[PDB]
Amino acid sequence: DTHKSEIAHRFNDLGEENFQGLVLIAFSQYLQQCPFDEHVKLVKELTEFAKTCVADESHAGCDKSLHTLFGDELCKVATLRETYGDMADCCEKQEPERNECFLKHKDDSPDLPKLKPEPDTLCAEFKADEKKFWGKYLYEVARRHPYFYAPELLYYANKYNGVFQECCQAEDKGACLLPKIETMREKVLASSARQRLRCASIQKFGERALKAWSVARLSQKFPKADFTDVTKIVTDLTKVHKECCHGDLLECADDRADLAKYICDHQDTLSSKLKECCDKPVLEKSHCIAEIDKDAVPENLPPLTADFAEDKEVCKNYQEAKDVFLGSFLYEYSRRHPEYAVSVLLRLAKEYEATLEDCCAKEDPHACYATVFDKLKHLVDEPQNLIKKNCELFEKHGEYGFQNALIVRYTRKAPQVSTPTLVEISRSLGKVGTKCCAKPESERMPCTEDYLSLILNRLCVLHEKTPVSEKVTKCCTESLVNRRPCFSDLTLDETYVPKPFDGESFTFHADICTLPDTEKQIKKQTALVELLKHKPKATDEQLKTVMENFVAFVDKCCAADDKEGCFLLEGPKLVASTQAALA
Ligand SMILES: O=C(O)c1cc(I)cc(I)c1O
Ligand SMILES: O=C(O)c1cc(I)cc(I)c1O
Ligand SMILES: O=C(O)c1cc(I)cc(I)c1O
Ligand SMILES: O=C(O)c1cc(I)cc(I)c1O
Ligand SMILES: O=C(O)c1cc(I)cc(I)c1O
Ligand SMILES: O=C(O)c1cc(I)cc(I)c1O
Repeated sequence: DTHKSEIAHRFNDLGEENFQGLVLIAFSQYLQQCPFDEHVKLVKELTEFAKTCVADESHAGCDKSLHTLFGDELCKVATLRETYGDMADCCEKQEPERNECFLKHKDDSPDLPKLKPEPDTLCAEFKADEKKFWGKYLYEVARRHPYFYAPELLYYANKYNGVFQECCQAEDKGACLLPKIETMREKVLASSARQRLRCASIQKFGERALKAWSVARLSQKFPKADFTDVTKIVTDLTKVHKECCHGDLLECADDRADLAKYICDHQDTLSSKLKECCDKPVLEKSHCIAEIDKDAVPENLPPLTADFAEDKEVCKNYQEAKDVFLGSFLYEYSRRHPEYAVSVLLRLAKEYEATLEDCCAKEDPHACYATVFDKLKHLVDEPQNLIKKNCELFEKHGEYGFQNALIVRYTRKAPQVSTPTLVEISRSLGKVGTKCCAKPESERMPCTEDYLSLILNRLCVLHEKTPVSEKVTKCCTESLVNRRPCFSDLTLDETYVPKPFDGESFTFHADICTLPDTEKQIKKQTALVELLKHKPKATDEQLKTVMENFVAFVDKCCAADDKEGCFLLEGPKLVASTQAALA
């Protein structure tokens, strides 16, 4: 829904508080390096102009696009050419391409401090100015995660203030805040990863890909809903996601608020779980609906074969209404199977598609696809088998050893990838074992597939920035729903030529001794990646042996009276024993 004067329309619809937040988020994601108070000045300016348009729409500029108003306001700043050399040229053009320049200049790995929460500090800041405190959270998160879902960011910022309203009056503040903050952080990072993937899917694969994921996903949430209604909500949600992924943040939030009201209006025909969401204020209500659990499979549904294998008009429908037919298949399969990962359901519908494209060209099509459902079942078996093998490994070795196995796997599959990225990604992938291996059957397939999709998407995002591996290129571009199976099926990349051991290639030193154990591990895991890059054909055993000798070497030297001496002296011995082990 567009008005002639969009600034007024969205300020009217959103209220000042949320309008300002979204403006601040917008400024923070387009210009991730600029100071807080710079953006804050621009937000206040925009709010005033918003007000004048609400009072009088005929007044000059009020009919401007929001892109125009936002971008002009960003291009107030005199020199940030120094900060954005590649993007200082953005202010040199206009809509719609000035916006597209901003968009392409978002940094997925900004050079920004992992900020340590400091309780006394943050509590003081809360007291001085809690509005500034809320805004600061928006700016710090939005600048680090420039595709963060803007209306959920407001939700999290209200929750963050909530933690401080509670905790900063307690006798012990650290003990109060900290566990709430680490808990919230994990949810925030999860949200950031989900939205990064939604935007990546829109960007690389078209909104149709997101549309498909959401038909499957919503059919599991709202299985008693009819297909008309699931389609109407997916259309609306897809528009919201596309808005937020394109920086149309005020539209994004206004449209998500309307959808929330639509869903709560129809709660009786969607899910009984919505009762818990539907009396909440707007951001909370949207959050709660977005997080809703899967509903019970409705009773007495027909066999799938009726509409998709028996009916004489199968090939007719595929032909004359392809996307509605395949959407229908996704809804009907999804509503019958909440224990299916959404990615598995999308793979079933892809193979069903391929089966008709093949069969509907035959003299007797039904003879050809009669058994399609019988055949689909391997798409369920394959992941269940992979889950069972990998949780066994996790169970026998724990998270660290599991991350080590994964480092070994991914360095073999993509040895061209930067050592920090192989380590970051491998570590992330290993956490699926803690997250998911102890879940029951109802939930273990969705937990693993969802979580692995998020992490492989991070890899794809990093790989797109500087392409190095032909195989990773393949798995990241071939097909979104086959991404995970693609990465799982990559083998050791023999195209890669190791660069030899020069002698003393990677050297541990005394500064390692004083690091927190997490950091010590990462140093060892980096050592491991580097070993594999020199000896890309090393066996599992040889890698186990060298890693044990690494662990022994650091433990021993960090215990020495003279630590650096130990390193310098015992270094060569380790090099020699290693060389003789890798022969
Ligand atoms: O930081 C402030 O002082 C501030 C003030 C206002 I008024 C609105 C937002 I968002 C802010 O961040
Ligand atoms: O994103 C963070 O790193 C983060 C940092 C702090 I301090 C508090 C919360 I909640 C966070 O999510
Ligand atoms: O992802 C959302 O933001 C979302 C928002 C609403 I409102 C409803 C559903 I289902 C969602 O998935
Ligand atoms: O490594 C995999 O290929 C893998 C795939 C699936 I699906 C589940 C788990 I746990 C895994 O470890
Ligand atoms: O502990 C493991 O399960 C493990 C497995 C492999 I494969 C390689 C290394 I180094 C390991 O530490
Ligand atoms: O929640 C989503 O809408 C979502 C969308 C895609 I595309 C992939 C994953 I994992 C998701 O969780």
